Amino acid sequence: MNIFEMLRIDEGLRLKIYKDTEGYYTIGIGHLLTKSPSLNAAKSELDKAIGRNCNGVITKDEAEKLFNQDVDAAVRGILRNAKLKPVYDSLDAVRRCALINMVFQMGETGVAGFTNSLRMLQQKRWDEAAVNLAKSRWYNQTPNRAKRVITTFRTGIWDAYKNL
Repeated sequence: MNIFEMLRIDEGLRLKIYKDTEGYYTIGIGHLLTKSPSLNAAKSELDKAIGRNCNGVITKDEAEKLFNQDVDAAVRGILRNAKLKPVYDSLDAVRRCALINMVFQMGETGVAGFTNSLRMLQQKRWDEAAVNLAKSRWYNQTPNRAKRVITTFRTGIWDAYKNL
């Protein structure tokens, strides 16, 4: 398993504009288009993102391209972030994927706000950190996914995703 396979399990693949768990317009493999309520604003963003007239629909190909960009951006965002970088550098390869997943779902900003958990991960206090992460809107709103990510940080192995 790798970051791409992991995220593709968590996000799924939809070739038609759809709404977030959050009610937001998305397409592909969790690519948020807009937080705005118009399907029209969403369509516009889509076409801007793909460079063609899509009429709300994309190919698999286009979906993976957006996915490649999103993952690349997430990693580079971590690397540029004063709060995120040190944790990332301290982690092993599997846990690194868990942090990446959080950043992709919630943005640099949101994750960098998990101050106390970040601290604990840096310290390698796996069980404590798993308990702390769970005390969040994130976990209450998307419990199955949060629990997979949390197990990944806890164990450092890919079993949470084996099932899936």
